[PDB]
Amino acid sequence: HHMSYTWTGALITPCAAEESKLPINALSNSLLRHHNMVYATTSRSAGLRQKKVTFDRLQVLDDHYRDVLKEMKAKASTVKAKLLSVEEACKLTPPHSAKSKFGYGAKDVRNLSSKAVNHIHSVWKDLLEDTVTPIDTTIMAKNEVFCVQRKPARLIVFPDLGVRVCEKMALYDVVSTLPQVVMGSSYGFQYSPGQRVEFLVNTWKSKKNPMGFSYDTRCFDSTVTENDIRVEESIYQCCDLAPEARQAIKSLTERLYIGGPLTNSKGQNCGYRRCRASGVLTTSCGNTLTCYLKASAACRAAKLQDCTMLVNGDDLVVICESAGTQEDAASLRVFTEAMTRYSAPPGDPPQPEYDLELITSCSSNVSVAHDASGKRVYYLTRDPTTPLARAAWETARHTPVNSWLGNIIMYAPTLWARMILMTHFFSILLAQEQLEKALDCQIYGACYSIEPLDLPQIIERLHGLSAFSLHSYSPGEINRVASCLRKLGVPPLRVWRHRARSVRARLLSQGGRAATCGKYLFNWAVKTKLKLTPIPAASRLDLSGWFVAGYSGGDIYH
Ligand SMILES: C[C@@H]1C[C@H](C)CN(C(=O)c2cc(Br)ccc2NC(=O)CCC(=O)O)C1
Ligand code: NI
Repeated sequence: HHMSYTWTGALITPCAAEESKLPINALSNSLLRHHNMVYATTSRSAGLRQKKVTFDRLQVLDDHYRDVLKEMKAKASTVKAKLLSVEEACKLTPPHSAKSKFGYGAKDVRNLSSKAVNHIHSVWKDLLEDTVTPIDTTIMAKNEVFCVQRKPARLIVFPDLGVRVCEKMALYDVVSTLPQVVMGSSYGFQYSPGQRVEFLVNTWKSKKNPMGFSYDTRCFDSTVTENDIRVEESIYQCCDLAPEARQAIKSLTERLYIGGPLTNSKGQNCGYRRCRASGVLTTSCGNTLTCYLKASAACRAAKLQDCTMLVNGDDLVVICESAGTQEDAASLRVFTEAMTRYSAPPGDPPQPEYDLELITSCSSNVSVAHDASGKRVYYLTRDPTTPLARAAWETARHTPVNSWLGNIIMYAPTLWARMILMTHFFSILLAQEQLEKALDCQIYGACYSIEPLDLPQIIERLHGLSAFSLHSYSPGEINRVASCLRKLGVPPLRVWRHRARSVRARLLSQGGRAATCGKYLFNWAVKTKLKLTPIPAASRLDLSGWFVAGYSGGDIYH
């Protein structure tokens, strides 16, 4: 058997006390009344996830697969990648990333303390000298917030801190550089949300009769086989690399990436992994390469015409030429059969779509609004259910990752981000005078320390000034927002408009950066608008590294 996991029977254990029910404070009801709709996942449901992720994988590899791989390797050979120093690798480590089993923490790593740096050096030497001994990993249940309809906790699998820094030294430059070179415009993590909409729309516009579909692989990490993971290393090895980097990548593949022993928080042996570790540097890059490889081959197998893929890890969308409605449904059944043969069967079956705004990829869809001139403007949005469940949790609880800040960055142009999220959280931050306190959030899986007072500069830079003037959202978009609010017990959009006028007035009264936030962020709320001009600070905003690559699970801080 080629099983994704084997289990001893030891439980997946928490390392802290876990909350499942929505924490409520005095601010909760101003956002959300249906508190019972909102939950966090815990280790109590881990067993249910273990049944989902444990299965036998079969893989039949044909000539389309090897043809695509050979083309990918040829592009990969043009990549020259650098070895990071220990010091460079250390500054990429999140301030609150899990501490070592070996007497030092993430703060120690970032300060380049001699004890951390000495141990990292010893893990590095061990990797160069030993290419066989499985590396230990911890298995944990993630605590994640959702609206009902309950999901079981996702699992996270990660090596010790010293190993994680070693992954960066060996491979940070590779996973940041290689996928765009190999996949070109198909690599999703190179785009901002607006660069993504322009690619999707331009691609849709370059087909006589466009057809698109998203493809949902059931448990993508568990579908990743030893072959798949060895193929990724052969792709990494195509790069021009230093001899120490080649040996470290070989060693990390053999000892960590291919599989290893699973240990709970209590130190007990839980089992063994033979699939993708969800918490290593190469998770995002490995997943994107494996998904693009299999999908590219599956496109050729199905005889899909003029195929453009967009791939973000395990998230896949294809836009192609329609050969007619019946040949489309048929070609999708063959694409799906090919994918299955390659060990990537679907969860939901793929559906062909003939309207761009109806395809969901990366939990997002294109939509249309109008700028300050009446022009039709395409922008990225999503169903706000999960953004709003998480915002409710963050209303009453301090969390490591402020999802609301990251959702405002990613979805600033949206009706729901501007009306609810900006209104709610600027109002909370005004009341606490915490406007200039930097908060952690994540974009494409990497962690960023961000001042909420810098939001005007940031939004202009990523989305343009039009994000501050959009209006006349589509009916379907308005109805999905309004309907989500009713479900969660959120006050309707008229209440938020009334609240934003208050919040705006309050911000301008602070002067300076707060006034800029009031001026730019809430101009949609007043009838007598202000003159919104390019912000000098935005020009100078150092936004390098932001949408280059994906590092979900990769333990990255910028
Ligand atoms: C769909 C919302 C319903 C709410 C009651 C009012 N309303 C807004 O205040 C609004 C919010 C943002 Br953010 C941007 C524009 C808004 N107003 C409009 O789109 C009004 C119609 C228009 O200008 O075409 C729109
Ligand atoms: Ni061939």
